[PDB]
Amino acid sequence: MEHVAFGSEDIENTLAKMDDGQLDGLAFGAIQLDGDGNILQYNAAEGDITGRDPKQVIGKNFFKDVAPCTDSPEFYGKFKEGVASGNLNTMFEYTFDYQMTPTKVKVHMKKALSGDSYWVFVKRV
Ligand SMILES: *C(=O)/C=C/c1ccc(O)c(Cl)c1
Repeated sequence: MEHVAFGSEDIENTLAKMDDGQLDGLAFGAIQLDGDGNILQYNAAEGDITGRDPKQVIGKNFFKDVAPCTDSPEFYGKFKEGVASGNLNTMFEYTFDYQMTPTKVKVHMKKALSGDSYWVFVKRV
C-alpha cells in the first residue's frame, strides 16, 4: 500500500514516479486523463469503487463513453475550465450512478506534472 493520503498538497509530485503497478497501491481511486478526457491510467481502487475493469477503460473517453453522469458543468465543466486555465485543483463531492448502484464519492481533480495530463482522484464518502 503506497503511503499517500487523499488530498495531499504535493500529490502530483508523489504520483509522478508511479507506474501502473504502484498506482494500484494507492488507498483511493486515481484516474489520469488527457486534456480531452481520454483515460491514460486507471488504478485498482477506482475499479473497486466503480466496477469497471482498469485495463478495459484505458483509451476510452471518460466524459463521453465511460462516465456520462459526469458530463455536466459540475464535473466535466470544472475539468475543462481547469485544463484551459492550466491550474486545475478542485475538490467536490459527486454521485456516480451510470449502470451502477449510486455511489457518493469525494473527487479531487488536479493537474499532473506531465503537462497534458490531469488527475481525477476518488474516495468513498
Ligand atoms: C457516472 O456516469 C460516472 C461513472 C463513472 C465514474 C467513475 C469511473 O471511474 C467510471 Cl469507470 C465511471
